Amino acid sequence: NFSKAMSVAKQVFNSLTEYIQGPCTGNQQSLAHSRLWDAVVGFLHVFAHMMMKLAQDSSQIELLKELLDLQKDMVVMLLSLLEGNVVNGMIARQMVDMLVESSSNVEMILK
Repeated sequence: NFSKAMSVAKQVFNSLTEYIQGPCTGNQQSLAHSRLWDAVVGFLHVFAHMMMKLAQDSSQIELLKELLDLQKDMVVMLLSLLEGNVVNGMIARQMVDMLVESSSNVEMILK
């Protein structure tokens, strides 16, 4: 039943991307001040474990593809928050701090 959740999850992220795509400073700052970082931490944890689990099973190829496209749409949303970013920026620092907390989960997609 993960297909239904991921399909909706792509639309949420894609809609979020359009909010901040176009150097929309207000939406970039407001989302930074919100609790979006905590949502990504859970998703990265879900992405990390399901990446290895579904890879091991040969019957999960279709679901594994559905997992990747959702994951790519997340980083586009992250890259959309760094449009027009400055050094030591508030949005940039919060993104780095979120990266440190999920470092265990972050350093498993790369492998």
